[PDB]
Amino acid sequence: RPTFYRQELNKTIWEVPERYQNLSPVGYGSVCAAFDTKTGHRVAVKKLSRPFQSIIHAKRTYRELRLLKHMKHENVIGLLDVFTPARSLEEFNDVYLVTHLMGADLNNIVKCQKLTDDHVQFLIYQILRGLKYIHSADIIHRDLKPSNLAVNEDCELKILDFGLAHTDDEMTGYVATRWYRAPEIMLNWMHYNQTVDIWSVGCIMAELLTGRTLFPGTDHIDQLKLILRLVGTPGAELLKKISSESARNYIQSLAQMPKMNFANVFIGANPLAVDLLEKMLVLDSDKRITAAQALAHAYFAQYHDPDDEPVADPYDQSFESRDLLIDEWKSLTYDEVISFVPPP
Ligand SMILES: COC(=O)[C@@H](C)c1cc(OC)ccn1
Ligand SMILES: [Cl-]
Ligand SMILES: [Cl-]
Ligand SMILES: [Cl-]
Ligand SMILES: [Cl-]
Ligand SMILES: [Cl-]
Ligand SMILES: [Mg+2]
Repeated sequence: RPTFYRQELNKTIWEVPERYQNLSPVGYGSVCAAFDTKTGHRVAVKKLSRPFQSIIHAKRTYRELRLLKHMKHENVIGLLDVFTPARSLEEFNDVYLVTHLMGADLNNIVKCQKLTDDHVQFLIYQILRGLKYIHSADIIHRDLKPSNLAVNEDCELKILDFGLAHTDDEMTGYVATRWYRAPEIMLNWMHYNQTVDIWSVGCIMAELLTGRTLFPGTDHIDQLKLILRLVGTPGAELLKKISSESARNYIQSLAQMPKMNFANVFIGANPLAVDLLEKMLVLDSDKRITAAQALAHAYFAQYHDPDDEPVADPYDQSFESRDLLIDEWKSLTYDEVISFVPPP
């Protein structure tokens, strides 16, 4: 066990190992920037807020720790360390998570840069490379958007901030929290799956090509109208897959519209980029291109290497259907803190 030291920083007590120095507040938890003397990295240290206050919160704490401990890929955020100052389960209360300190996100470049087609190729390639890995473990990210993508000076990218299961108020009105969501999840049409993440990638790629949000709806219904104008209204085949009779009735109340010509929407774009967008932005999720298929599309010919696009170790999510008491979720979390082994 390392030696810990205590300090109060902005109304919060932080008790951390001596290896972490020069803690400075930066913003579910409070976060400090620090220098990690063991690795030489600048890190983000997050102290979880009330991690075990309810059954729901305790299970969410376990879910987050399990997911971060599993992710080991160049294009996905990983876990550098996890610690508690507690010496036993009896006194266990606080959980701290340590990751690489990230600088700019894809907003801090999409708004502030001139991107060549080569830049778009490399950024989208890296998102899809990380997504192939994520999806191979049967994980769905659910919240892909520019603020959840970290990018450095060399245009290298990492996916972060996995969806841990966003509120009703957060999805309401003219908000970026909804502009990247697939229509079947935005309107609760059907049980969703990993194909929702590919819709999000299409929305991101379009914005890198044009500099503008693809579907900036003022509310759920306005956003659906923008979507259907581009991709067309559904046919009977997709309508059969929508579970709610009212939702089907609402859709059938709209006048039918054909899919638009994407070359006349994304004026001047690389024809191979236009082709890939038509394969991602498909209303019926069953018919969208997958991450593994998209990596082999000709748009990425200069970056695709099928011997350097790895998959994940199997990920057991059976805990998600398990019913446990607060202290049982807490004990499982404690076991995962104690068993952590750092990366090389
Ligand atoms: C059974 O199939 C349908 O009802 C399809 C042809 C349909 C889709 C609509 O999307 C606006 C509106 C009206 N009718
Ligand atoms: Cl230490
Ligand atoms: Cl990382
Ligand atoms: Cl503690
Ligand atoms: Cl965003
Ligand atoms: Cl009509
Ligand atoms: Mg975020």
